[PDB]
Parts: sequence; C-alpha cells; structure tokens
Amino acid sequence: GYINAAFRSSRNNEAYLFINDKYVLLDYAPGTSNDKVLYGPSFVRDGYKSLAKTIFGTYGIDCSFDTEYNEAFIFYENFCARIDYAPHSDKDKIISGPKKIADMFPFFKGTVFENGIDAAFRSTKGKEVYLFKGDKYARIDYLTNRLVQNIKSISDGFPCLRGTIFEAGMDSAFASHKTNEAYLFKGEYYARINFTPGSTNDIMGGVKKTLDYWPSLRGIIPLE
Ligand code: NA
Repeated sequence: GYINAAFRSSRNNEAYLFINDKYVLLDYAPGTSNDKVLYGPSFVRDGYKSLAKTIFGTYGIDCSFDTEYNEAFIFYENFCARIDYAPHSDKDKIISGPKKIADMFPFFKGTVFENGIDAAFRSTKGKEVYLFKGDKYARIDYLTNRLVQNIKSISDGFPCLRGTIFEAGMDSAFASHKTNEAYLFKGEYYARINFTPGSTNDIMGGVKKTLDYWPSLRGIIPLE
C-alpha cells in the first residue's frame, strides 16, 4: 500500500498524496527537515464531497497532476476528471468529466495510456505535462490537447533513471515547488530528479527508501 498518485499544490511546499482510496495533505518541505502532514489521512469521499458519489470516492485516485491555479487532473483506470481541489476548504468542484481518457485526451486513443496512466507531474515549461504508464512516457500540452512528441521509453527521455528500479515503471509522481525538480515513487523507494524540458539531462542518483527521508509518512505507508 504505497503512494499511487500525487499532484503539486498551489500552496507553497504542499502536496496531496493518494494512497489506496485515501489521501493526505502534506508540507513535504524540500528545503527543510520540518516535514509534516497537514490534513488526513482521510477518505476521498469524506475530504472531497465533490467526489463522494463517484468512482474516485469508491476507489481512490491512481494518477494526478497539477495544471494551473487550484486545478488538477485526476484519474482511475480509463476515466479521469478535472477538478478544482480548493486548498483548505469545502469549496471543491468537478470542472471537467468524468470522461474516459480517450475523450479527455483524444491523442491517447490507440496507446497504452488509454486504459490507464501510472503517474504524472507538471513540467515547468508552459502548459506541459509528463505522464507515465509502464516503461514509456508522454509529453503533452493539456491546454491545446496535443502530444508534443512521440511516446518513448523513460530510459530514452530520462537517462538518469537507467539501471534503477524506476526504469520499468512509476507508481506515483509530483513536481517540486523548486525549479526543474520532481519526485518519483515506486513501492518504498523514491527519488528527486532535476528535469530540463527538452534535454537528455542526467541527474540525479538519489534513490532512497521513502520512510528514511519522509519522517511524516511512518504509519501511513505502507497503508494496510
Ligand atoms: Na499509480
């Protein structure tokens, strides 16, 4: 029972983490030791009343990403939705969906991403987003609803993850609040990377046991 989906919050140094059919709010503090759970662990149906009577409320969220403002895309199997998550409030809503992925992001029809996406994080370049399913990754523009490039292996786009357990799959991801950085999660292992849009940039090697560096997740992962 580990991290399944994350998206960066619009509130500085904060992130939402989705585990099983549950979620937590966290001050993941990249520049500090002072890490901490802000809200939860709660059920998605309880925390997000907008999602209470949906498949997400029943099953949780297996992939998500920050777009802009207080908005983020959330997925579960072949369906997905845009919602406003309303940081620290009641006032959270469904904006778009729930649609199938192939109706939200048409270009995905015919590919591995059509029946489900593993994880995803917001790129620093414009309205761009990187997504992961299996051992391939996509580069999209959610605003113009197009694929910026052909879908290639994580090994090809991200050379730093070669020879790491992250080479054949990522369970969860989110972008840091710091420039060109994102976190990746697979099982009990995590890594902080420094990504440059449109490059074969290596670094880093920092594959660490998640509980070792996230003090405030002991008791939550592994969620039994
Ligand atoms: Na996932």
